[PDB]
Amino acid sequence: KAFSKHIYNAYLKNFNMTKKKARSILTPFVIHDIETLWQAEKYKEISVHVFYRCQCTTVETVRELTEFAKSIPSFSSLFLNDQVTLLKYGVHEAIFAMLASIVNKDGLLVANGSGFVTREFLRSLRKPFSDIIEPKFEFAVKFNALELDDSDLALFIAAIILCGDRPGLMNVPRVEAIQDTILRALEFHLQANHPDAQYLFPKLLQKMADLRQLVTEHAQMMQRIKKTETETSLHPLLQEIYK
Amino acid sequence: QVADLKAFSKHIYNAYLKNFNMTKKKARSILTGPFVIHDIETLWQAEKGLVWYKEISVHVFYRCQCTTVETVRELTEFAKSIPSFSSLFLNDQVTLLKYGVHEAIFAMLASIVNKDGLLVANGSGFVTREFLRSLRKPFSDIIEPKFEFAVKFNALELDDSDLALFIAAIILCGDRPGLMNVPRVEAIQDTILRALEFHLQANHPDAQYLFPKLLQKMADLRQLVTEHAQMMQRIKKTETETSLHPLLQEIYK
Ligand SMILES: Cc1cnc(-c2ccc(-c3ccco3)cc2)n1Cc1ccccc1OCCCCCC(=O)O
Ligand SMILES: Cc1cnc(-c2ccc(-c3ccco3)cc2)n1Cc1ccccc1OCCCCCC(=O)O
Repeated sequence: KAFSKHIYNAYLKNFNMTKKKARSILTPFVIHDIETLWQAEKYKEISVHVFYRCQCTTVETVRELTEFAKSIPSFSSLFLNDQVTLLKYGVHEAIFAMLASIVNKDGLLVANGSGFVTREFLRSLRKPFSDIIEPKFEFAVKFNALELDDSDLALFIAAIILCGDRPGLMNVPRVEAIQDTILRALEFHLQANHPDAQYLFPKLLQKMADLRQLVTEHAQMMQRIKKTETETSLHPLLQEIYK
Repeated sequence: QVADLKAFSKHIYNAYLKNFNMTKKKARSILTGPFVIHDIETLWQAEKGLVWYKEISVHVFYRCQCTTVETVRELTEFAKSIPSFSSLFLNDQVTLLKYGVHEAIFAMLASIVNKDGLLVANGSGFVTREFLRSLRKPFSDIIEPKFEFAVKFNALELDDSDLALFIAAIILCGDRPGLMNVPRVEAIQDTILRALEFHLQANHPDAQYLFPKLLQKMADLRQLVTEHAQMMQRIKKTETETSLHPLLQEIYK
């Protein structure tokens, strides 16, 4: 409860764009095509260009999630090396869980909420830049059906970072014990914050396995791009993660 | 990295302090200043007042067996708090323990040994090596090479904190037969061995060559245990009325 307050507080300190802020906008400049895209920017091609904007957004979200993890209690007392592994395998599951907050069925907020880019447009991109995008929308649309708010998400995101099964963890039991607290606070929080909704906690535990699968298939698609899109550059911060 | 290695060592040392009833520090204070057992008479006096059948050589062998079963139990609890030991496959745990306990047991046995004998029954007995030599073959023979190993090992003057990491390196051995995730085991061992190199510079700053010296003792320990296991084979073969504890049967199987 206090613990949940504190993670919420940390979430607010660290993420410029909260679901709260995002929902109030979604109910910005549309970008539904080439002309609109080009106007918004007022190079290789439109697709690789959109991909570079994805990369720019992911990079920044890694930075935020990195500062955020510093506030999850005991995270800072893990081996430095365990910290890095937790961040490495988890940031993308967190990044895709938080994507739901800025997405609706028709598209997503960009540039701090000033823009909206239609899901139509992103589908129009040539393969495989279309295929790496659309599966996130399918996930985000369902996730949003759970109607979580920011306070819930702050715990959700922390539970994802503190996952016991990452490859190469030295102290699994310690990481697991921190997560178990996070998961307990989260159950407690959902009872209190969503008391008439029913079965939310284990629906959320399932979403965590849905994301793990989503990031598997994303990593899968990224390495295909790493080869087949010979001329497409990848931010070095994103090279370590995919290494 | 440097700060993680320190903390990893400290974790291994705490696991050690919590799991072994007898540390070298305690053993050394007892040895330097128990009831001395040096003959049949003092032996029987001990089974009557140091409480903790067939013939003397076999009775001694049984007590050797009771103590090693107990140390195997402590080593299993110890390994449970070696960081990453408990999230290995359950079959890798059992395998690491089955092939490594004896190496760990004869490493640590140096802690409770001097050239004249060793502590028994948590430091309340001392059995002289002369008495153990006087036992009949093959029992006297399975004993004396551990003393020879222990005397030279003690000359390296390790302490508990060094030993905790040395023992962990013996348990987390990548080379044991029939492991499922060899690369994972090898990764933990390498981390243990880096932590060890670092801890020795810090704990033994004037000792030249101490780390490669310990890698060699690890080689010598493997040969000692091979030789030990051949002898246990010969005893199973030739001493038919002598029994072996079922925990030890599983290991030797
Ligand atoms: C998570 C996110 C947040 N914001 C954006 C975003 C930003 C600006 C644009 C835009 C389009 C036209 C101009 O700008 C599109 C998406 N994304 C990206 C994204 C949203 C939905 C589905 C999939 C996505 O990325 C998949 C590729 C990520 C590659 C790098 C990596 O693996 O790390
Ligand atoms: C490791 C240890 C620790 N303490 C003792 C100990 C205990 C009590 C007596 C005692 C003699 C009279 C009354 O009690 C002697 C030795 N040992 C045993 C031992 C110490 C030195 C050399 C060899 C040894 O074992 C040889 C047989 C091991 C068989 C079991 C197996 O393979 O697993």
